[PDB]
Amino acid sequence: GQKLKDWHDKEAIRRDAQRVGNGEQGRPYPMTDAERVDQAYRENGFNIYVSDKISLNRSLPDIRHPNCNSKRYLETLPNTSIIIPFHNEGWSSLLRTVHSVLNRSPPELVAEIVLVDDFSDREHLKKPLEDYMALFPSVRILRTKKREGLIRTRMLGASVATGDVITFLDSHCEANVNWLPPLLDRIARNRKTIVCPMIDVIDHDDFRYETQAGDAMRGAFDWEMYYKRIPIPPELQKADPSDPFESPVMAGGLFAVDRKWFWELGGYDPGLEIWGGEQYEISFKVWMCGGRMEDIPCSRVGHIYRKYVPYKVPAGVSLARNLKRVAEVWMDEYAEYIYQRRPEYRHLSAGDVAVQKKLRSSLNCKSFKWFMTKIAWDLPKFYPPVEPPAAAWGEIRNVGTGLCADTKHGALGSPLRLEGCVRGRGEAAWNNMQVFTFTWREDIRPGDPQHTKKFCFDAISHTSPVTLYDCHSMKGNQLWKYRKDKTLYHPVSGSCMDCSESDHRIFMNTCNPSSLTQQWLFEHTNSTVLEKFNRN
Ligand SMILES: *[C@@H]1O[C@H](CO)[C@@H](O[C@@H]2O[C@H](CO)[C@@H](O)[C@H](O)[C@H]2NC(C)=O)[C@H](O)[C@H]1NC(C)=O
Ligand SMILES: O=c1ccn([C@@H]2O[C@H](COP(=O)(O)OP(=O)(O)O)[C@@H](O)[C@H]2O)c(=O)[nH]1
Ligand SMILES: CC(=O)N[C@@H]1[C@@H](O)[C@@H](O)[C@@H](CO)O[C@H]1O
Ligand SMILES: *[C@@H]1O[C@H](CO)[C@@H](O)[C@H](O)[C@H]1NC(C)=O
Ligand SMILES: *[C@@H]1O[C@H](CO)[C@@H](O)[C@H](O)[C@H]1NC(C)=O
Ligand SMILES: [Mn+2]
Repeated sequence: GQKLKDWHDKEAIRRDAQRVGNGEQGRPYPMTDAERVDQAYRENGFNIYVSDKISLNRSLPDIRHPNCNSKRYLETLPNTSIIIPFHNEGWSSLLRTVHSVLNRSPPELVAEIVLVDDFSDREHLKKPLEDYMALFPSVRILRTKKREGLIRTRMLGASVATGDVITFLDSHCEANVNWLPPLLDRIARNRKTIVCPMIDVIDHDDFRYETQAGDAMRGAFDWEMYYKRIPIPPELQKADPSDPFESPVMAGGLFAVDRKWFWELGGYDPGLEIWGGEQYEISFKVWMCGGRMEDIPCSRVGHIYRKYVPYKVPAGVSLARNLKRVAEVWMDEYAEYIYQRRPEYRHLSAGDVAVQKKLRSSLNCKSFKWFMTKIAWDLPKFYPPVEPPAAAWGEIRNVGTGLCADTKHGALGSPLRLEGCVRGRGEAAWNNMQVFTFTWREDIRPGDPQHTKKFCFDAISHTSPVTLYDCHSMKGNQLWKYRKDKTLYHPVSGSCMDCSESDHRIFMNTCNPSSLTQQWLFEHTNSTVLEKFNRN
């Protein structure tokens, strides 16, 4: 008995496609001064004024892969308990999340929808929410007795679920067309596989719906434990780009997992606080202890990434203590790589992690070395546990004008001006930043090679100036080369770096070896590194 089935509710797709109105089809909302106010963000970190003006049943673009519409899945699948943790979430944003589930999910595959109130103090989340959800049979509200935080809140929900697999979602998401079956099917085939849908963006301003940059990518992180996304290496890339693909680390709130398998792993470290950490612990657990983690390209859910965090966090809580707890129990020797960047994580009491450590042994999991080597082998490529030395660092002095490269500390995107060399002898009042580093990544960022900033030398046109745009280990507009001719050749622009003898900014122009306004000289260097990525 393994009969397939097409779960595409076509009629729906049609009626949703013929829907009209603001925000419809995922388009940006017609902003007006009335919605641009600073008070429209104060409660959620995202524009609640706009959300209120958008339909709780709005329609979304089907930005799936062309193949996804043609897939079919097991006629019979295990039911799921969709669990949603919330804390002072906005009325319209939360309602929309649920509607999207009640309308885009096959009722039969939905055992129950449990909203879990994490001690919210907002009035609309009390009686009104109750009366509103009462009209919806499958929906159920379960509150906590005190502020637990997202981890414990998700645990409470998971401890009451009755469905075959547990699905977690944030309280400000919008599931797209036919998302649930592809997550359930995959688990029906492999009970120990955790599945994560493609997480799309919902603009915290105009609410347009759209895929994140680079779309389908692999999860990972830097050594300060900030979640990161990196390209799927070619050797791992699947034949059919719409098929499930392994991922090292999950994003965090959007994922499904078999209920038994979940608890078999011990769920989350109850010691984790309000936010952050549970995504790494759960991620290392599935892998190191026999399971697997996969992204289902055919399954997409929108999520509103906050502009800032509104809720308050209890005193005596630190993201650090969480990470440290995870670092001790699963990362082994690699934890030391976290401390080298953040020393305070050494003499920082990570509470009692004895119980968890005991869970790790009772599971017979592999070492963290195994994880990094077989599952996350590409992460060290962009985030090496130890970074290669730099090529050149210090002050960039232009031979032509004799002046030094400077920056009025305009990290938002200010041009790369040119001022008189300070050398650290100048008055620290003229906001002078004449220190730079040609990092191993082949990019140029401000600051000492030990304390660089996440801003790189970004240059578009082979004539445009040079700005400081957010970096990214993707040799493009931030790819530079320092040649024997003392120039900063920009291959992606075919031009070189040139300044103005009329005391202005710096701009791109035709390369000219025998010149001066394009000849620069760093203070310190390591030819051994320069001699590297200089050849084709
Ligand atoms: C928006 O969504 C709500 C809830 O999903 C829709 O109301 C439900 O409609 C279904 C359709 O058969 C009924 O089974 C439910 O009983 C309805 N719920 C309630 C409590 O009335 C609502 O009709 C949708 N509105 C739009 C714009 O289509
Ligand atoms: O103390 C908290 C903080 C957050 N949340 C909820 O947990 C989910 C994930 O948190 P959040 O969205 O703030 O994290 P983010 O996606 O921004 O990283 C959301 O549904 C929140 O409402 C919670 O229940 N308790
Ligand atoms: C969109 C998404 O997955 N957000 C998650 C959030 O829900 C939470 O799990 C956090 C760790 O506390 O990590 C984030 O990446
Ligand atoms: C399906 O969902 C129901 C309702 O939560 C649950 O009782 C049952 O154990 C699940 N599994 C079956 C029998 O399909
Ligand atoms: C780059 O120069 C540094 C000196 O600062 C040296 O330690 C390093 O070995 C050189 N690059 C390599 C790894 O060959
Ligand atoms: Mn969220």
